[PDB]
Amino acid sequence: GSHMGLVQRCVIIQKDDNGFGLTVSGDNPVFVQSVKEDGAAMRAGVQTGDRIIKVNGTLVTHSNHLEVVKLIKSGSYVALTVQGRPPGS
Repeated sequence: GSHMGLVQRCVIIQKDDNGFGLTVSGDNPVFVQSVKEDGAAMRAGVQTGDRIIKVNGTLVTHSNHLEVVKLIKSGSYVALTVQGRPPGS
């Protein structure tokens, strides 16, 4: 098939008075570069440099960070299906 681990973990992010702390960057694809340490991101179970599969059951196409940001900000609570395999000792 595709990918190696092929493992995905569901992590719903909750918007606060300040907003989503974690930040993502990627033209075509979508991966989280920074995460809110000890914040909404840390509580949601987000990892730095994680791959984004879909947002709220909606695939992300086209190259436009604004669209992703708008899509994520579209609502306070938005699901973010990411992909990543923890260390291996």
